Amino acid sequence: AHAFWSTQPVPQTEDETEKIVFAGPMDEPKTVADIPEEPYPIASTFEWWTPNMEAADDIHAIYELLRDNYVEDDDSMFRFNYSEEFLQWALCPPNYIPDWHVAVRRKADKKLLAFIAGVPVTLRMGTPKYMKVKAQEKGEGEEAAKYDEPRHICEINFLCVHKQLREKRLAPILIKEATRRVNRTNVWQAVYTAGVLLPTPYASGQYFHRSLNPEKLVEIRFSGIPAQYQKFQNPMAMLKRNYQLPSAPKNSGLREMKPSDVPQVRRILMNYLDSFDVGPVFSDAEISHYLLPRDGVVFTYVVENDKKVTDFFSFYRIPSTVIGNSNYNLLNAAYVHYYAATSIPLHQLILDLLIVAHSRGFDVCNMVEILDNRSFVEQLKFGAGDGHLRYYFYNWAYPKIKPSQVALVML
Ligand SMILES: CCCCCCCCCCCCCC(=O)SCCNC(=O)CCNC(=O)[C@H](O)C(C)(C)COP(=O)(O)OP(=O)(O)OC[C@H]1O[C@@H](n2cnc3c(N)ncnc32)[C@H](O)[C@@H]1OP(=O)(O)O
Ligand SMILES: CN(CCC#N)c1nc(N(C)C2CCNCC2)nc2ccsc12
Ligand SMILES: CN(CCC#N)c1nc(N(C)C2CCNCC2)nc2ccsc12
Ligand SMILES: [Mg+2]
Repeated sequence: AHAFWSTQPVPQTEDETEKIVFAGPMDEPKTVADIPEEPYPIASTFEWWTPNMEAADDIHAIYELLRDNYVEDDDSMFRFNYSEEFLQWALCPPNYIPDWHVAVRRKADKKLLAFIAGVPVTLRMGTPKYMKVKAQEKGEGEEAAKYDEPRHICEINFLCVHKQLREKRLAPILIKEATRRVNRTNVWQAVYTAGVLLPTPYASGQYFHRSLNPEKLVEIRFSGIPAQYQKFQNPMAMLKRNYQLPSAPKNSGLREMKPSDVPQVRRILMNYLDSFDVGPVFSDAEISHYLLPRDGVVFTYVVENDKKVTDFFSFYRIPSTVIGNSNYNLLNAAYVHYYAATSIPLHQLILDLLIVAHSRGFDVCNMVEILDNRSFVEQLKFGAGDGHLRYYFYNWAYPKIKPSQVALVML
């Protein structure tokens, strides 16, 4: 059933995943010295290429591959259009490894054919709370705690093969080469997400969407109008009214995050993330990189009253090409990022996220049901979509957890 995934150190079935009781590695211990020093073999008409993702022109070359060949829906209505600025932000965080950015080009004329990218992340990925309780009940606490320390691993994203090269077994070669380059730096686990079901997720959540510009969403067929709206004289007017928002934020003291806020935002974020079974650990440098505002890319606001930062939220921008429509070229989506609330309820904090995103010309707000995202769905008028995000580890046995026990946002 899976000619490639059956050869890899991942759980092979749900059932297998149902026997997993402690976090830990799948494969035998290996050293850097055991890992091939030469690149994985590839056909003579192709070559490996390491783009420099801080150099405008190489970022542009990767941006065009993804614009034309990255994820699209099944009806081919929308395709992601991650911006050049977003790609530099996502793939060059503090201490990134340039060698983990891996491309294939056609050797004759250098046509870009494929990409995959890894970045470092410091992840809490030890045995989850409900399984540590089982371990206590059995006298097995030492084995359950073995891998509690946060681990320096690889986050994989942006796997893409050109549409003309589909179904030729190029993605397995990309994945093996990326695994070799990560292993040559003495890293042995990765985390990744996909919409598709592969062997075997440790967590799965539905996507949720909150309409900000419902007339455009309906025009482009992102949205339909629920059937009940047909009992009105003016279904579209009633839909627009339903999703109307304030024109300015409601929380006293909301403002954009600035560099001086980094230590307090780090403290309140890390205290909050600690409560989830799987979640990242960020240094000051990483808080600065992932949360300070960046035009067109990431938007972050703190609540400061009386000179103290008590809450914050962030969102990022991923546009999509609207493939078929004649009225619109782009869908402008805002995605819920990290947040923390200590002074107000989360619904009250996230309402201001929707207000700011709407004021800035976003069409929809998207999120997965990770973190405490379920706690504001109904009041803030999010609805579940048809999509899911499934969370996977490479070379890590892990019990199944609920998506509300995941605190890692994946771009
Ligand atoms: C320690 C360090 C470890 C580092 C590595 C950790 C692992 C990272 C793993 C990657 C995490 C990526 C996270 C993201 O970026 S998820 C986003 C993935 N990108 C897209 O969806 C963009 C549009 N599609 C494409 O570009 C191609 O269809 C891709 C490249 C997806 C497959 O190309 P193609 O369609 O031309 O097929 P093939 O003949 O070459 O290969 C077929 C094999 O590929 C398996 N396949 C299909 N889709 C995925 C998928 N999303 N993740 C993993 N495997 C996938 C499939 O089951 C089959 O294996 P098996 O069923 O036969 O066994
Ligand atoms: C590239 N974009 C646009 C993302 C946004 N905003 C996609 N949008 C949707 N949708 C907008 C769904 C939302 C729920 N209803 C059906 C369309 N589904 C998929 C599935 C694979 S990619 C993709
Ligand atoms: C249904 N999927 C998963 C597709 C894949 N892989 C979606 N993914 C994202 N993303 C931005 C993903 C893209 C892949 N990396 C993680 C985020 N946005 C939306 C918006 C509506 S549906 C949807
Ligand atoms: Mg292929």
